[PDB]
Amino acid sequence: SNANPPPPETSNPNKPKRQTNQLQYLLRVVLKTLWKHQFAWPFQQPVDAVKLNLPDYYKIIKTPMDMGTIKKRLENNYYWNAQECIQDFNTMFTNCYIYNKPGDDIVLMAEALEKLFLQKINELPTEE
Ligand SMILES: Cc1sc2c(c1Cc1ccccc1)COCc1nnc(C)n1-2
Repeated sequence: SNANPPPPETSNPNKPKRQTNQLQYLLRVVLKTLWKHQFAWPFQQPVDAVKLNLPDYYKIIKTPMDMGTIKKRLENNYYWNAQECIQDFNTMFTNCYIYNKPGDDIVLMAEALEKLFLQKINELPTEE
C-alpha cells in the first residue's frame, strides 16, 4: 500500500557486513525464542497501518521496526555488530510503548517479549 512506508532497509551492498558470535547468538537464541512466543505474531512483520486502521501511526513512528525485518537482517547478514541488532529490538519495543496507551494489550505483549529479550541479552557472550 502507498499509504504505508517502504519497509526498513534489509539489503544494501555498500554496507559492510560481518558475522560475529554475538550476531549468531542473536539469531539462534534471541530471535528464535522470541519468534515462537504466544505474543510474537503482531511483531512478526511491519505495522500495516492501512489494514489496522491506524492512519496516524507513521506520523508518530518515524523509525519503524519489527521482528520480520530483524529476521531478514539476521538471515541475510545485514549487520556489522550485535549492538545494531539489539538497537533494532529496542526500537521495536519503544515504538510500541510510544504509540500505544500503557496497559493496552499490545503493550503487555511487547513487555512480555522484552522481558524474554532482556533475559537473553544479559547472557550475551563476549566476542571471539
Ligand atoms: C496486528 C497488530 S500490530 C499492532 C496492533 C495490532 C492489533 C492487535 C490488537 C490487540 C492485541 C494484539 C494485536 C495494535 O496496536 C497498535 C500497534 N502498535 N504497535 C503494534 C505492533 N501494533
